[PDB]
Amino acid sequence: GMITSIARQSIILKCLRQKSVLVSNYELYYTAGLAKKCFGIAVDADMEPKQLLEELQKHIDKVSPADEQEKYLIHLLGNYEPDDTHDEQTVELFHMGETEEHIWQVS
Repeated sequence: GMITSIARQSIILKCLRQKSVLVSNYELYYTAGLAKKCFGIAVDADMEPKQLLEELQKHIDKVSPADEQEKYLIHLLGNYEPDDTHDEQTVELFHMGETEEHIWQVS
């Protein structure tokens, strides 16, 4: 039921507006993917939610963002308490983030 387009658009709008925080694991996995792409942090779709966040948090604060949207990714990843959701859609969202071909462009 449209979880993938919703999560992508939500994260793009948050980074463009520089408002709000992560509110779901669907958003977390997409955001994690973008961090892999933009910052090269060694995360993968198969990591569990807290594991994924721990790996990102070991390095996100040392990253030098290229623009305001990447700077907002650091804000998103430093302020979230994940639930146990790690389904087929969280995995696809991670892959969508890491391979993002239209970064910061809403549909």
